[PDB]
Amino acid sequence: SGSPLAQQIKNIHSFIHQAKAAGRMDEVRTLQENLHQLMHEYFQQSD
Amino acid sequence: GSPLAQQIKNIHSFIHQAKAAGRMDEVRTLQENLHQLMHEYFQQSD
Ligand SMILES: [Zn+2]
Ligand SMILES: [Zn+2]
Repeated sequence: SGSPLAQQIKNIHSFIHQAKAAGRMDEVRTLQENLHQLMHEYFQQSD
Repeated sequence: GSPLAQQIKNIHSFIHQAKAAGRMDEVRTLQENLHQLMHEYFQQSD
């Protein structure tokens, strides 16, 4: 089954590029933190 | 479990190993590689 967390990562990564494309660099830097946090949890071990 | 996903997972593991060993320059380099590879992997491409 698809991870909703993986989709959340894809979405925030896309959002970061979209925000950058509008010059919203302060929002970008906060979203980068969120992206890194979501990846940190996604790449933890289940077992 | 795909090869490019596993690669990112493993870099992430190595980041935490390097942090636990206080290797700041190693961490910085690994983070750079992780972010580059993340970009390519998680972008939804044509
Ligand atoms: Zn982490
Ligand atoms: Zn990117």
